[PDB]
Amino acid sequence: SLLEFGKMILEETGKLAIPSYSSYGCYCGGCGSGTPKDATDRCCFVHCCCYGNLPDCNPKSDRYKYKRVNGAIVCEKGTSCENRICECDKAAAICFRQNLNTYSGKYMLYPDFLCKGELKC
Repeated sequence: SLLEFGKMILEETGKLAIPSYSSYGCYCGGCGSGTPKDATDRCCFVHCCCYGNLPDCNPKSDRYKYKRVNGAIVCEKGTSCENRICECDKAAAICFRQNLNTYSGKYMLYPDFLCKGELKC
């Protein structure tokens, strides 16, 4: 669920999802189109695509279980959808962490009209 995803993000980056990633670039929190602005925005694009591979799952509301094996994120066994949603979220959280060094405030609250493009999953 997006509540867990938010908690996973906070644990990984030290940043609150809802400021930091809910209105970043063209794909973070409310994604539609254009070319990802930077690495962090690309993490969100791939994340939107990952959810897209799961048409009959409900990522925003289905809760999965995960544990931290001192540092590592380990998705615990649930339904097929829960397992796959968890892997999508885990990847996004790791991607965010790997690209914290280029996170840029100038991309927060990025205007829709500047998202011009076509990028297929």
